[PDB]
Amino acid sequence: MDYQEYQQFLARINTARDACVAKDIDVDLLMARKDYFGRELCKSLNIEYRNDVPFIDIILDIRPEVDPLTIDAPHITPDNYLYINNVLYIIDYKVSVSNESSVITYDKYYELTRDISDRLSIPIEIVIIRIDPVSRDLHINSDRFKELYPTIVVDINFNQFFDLKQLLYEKFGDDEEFLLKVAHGDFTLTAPWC
Repeated sequence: MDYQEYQQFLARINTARDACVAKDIDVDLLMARKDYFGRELCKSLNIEYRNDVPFIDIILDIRPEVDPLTIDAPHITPDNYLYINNVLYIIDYKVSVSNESSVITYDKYYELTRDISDRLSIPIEIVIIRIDPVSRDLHINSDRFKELYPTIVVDINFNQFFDLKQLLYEKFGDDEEFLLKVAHGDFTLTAPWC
């Protein structure tokens, strides 16, 4: 965390009169909780910090001798990557308390990446790192990634984030439109006109 980000978030919550701004604060807080997790985990993973790096850039980095025009561009935007022993991990970061999104993202990545994996004839994998905000547990599905990194410890906390989220939710607790917005994703749709 940081003092300046705390100050600007507090000011944004106080400024909020509508529900669109409240939903924007909610989603930007949640992405901040994701960026902080990714930053700290990378700090502790001995790896470079990436953030939604394009897949074509990953292919260019691992093997720059290939033509970057014959390569198809998949819709995937991998969060981080890692190449070792002609083995490629598509690193992701999730702060979800359930595997409900984790498995969805893993299956989407598999579907979108197996074709390119087989056209280059090189072993690539997908790694999902799920952390519970309430308890800092690390969940990894990739067996080989677990073998690669069996000893990782994290020293983070989610007290500032929890407090700010609750302060926003108690400021807008009585609002119906805000609750209807936060019940779903970032594409906000107001109550029906009929």
